[PDB]
Amino acid sequence: MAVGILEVSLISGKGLKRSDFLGKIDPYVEIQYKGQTRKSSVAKEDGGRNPTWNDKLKWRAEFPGSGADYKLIVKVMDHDTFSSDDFIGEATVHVKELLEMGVEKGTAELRPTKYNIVDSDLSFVGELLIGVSYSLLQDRGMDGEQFGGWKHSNVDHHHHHH
Repeated sequence: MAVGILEVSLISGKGLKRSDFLGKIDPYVEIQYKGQTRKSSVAKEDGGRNPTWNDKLKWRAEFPGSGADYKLIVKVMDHDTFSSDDFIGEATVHVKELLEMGVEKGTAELRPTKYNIVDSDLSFVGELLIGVSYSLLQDRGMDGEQFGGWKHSNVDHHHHHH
């Protein structure tokens, strides 16, 4: 139950899905000097080659609705013996617990844990960076700086017999 703007880091991301022609035009950075700004749309299929400080993404968030207990979303990760180190990521999945905890003190931030983002049974998760926190605000600024990147591919196996 919190209404504010969300923050995302433009680290990396894999686009398992397609769209109406995906080239070097769709994936645009948020750069402007007038008044309004635009956030980079979905990933253009494996675009982690780019940095993270390149730019940030913001979106409007509103109170999801009192849940009153229920909904764990904390028991859907991997490697749980005491305290895992490696982390996978987080995708568009039931996680209002983060934005809802924001209104508590005015701001919220995901806890230090490897959330769920692997193809299993949640919401068709994929690949994303961890750190997307939520805070109470509505002053969508602009910021950003000119930049770009590129990509090709990356595949290989390990077979020395039949």
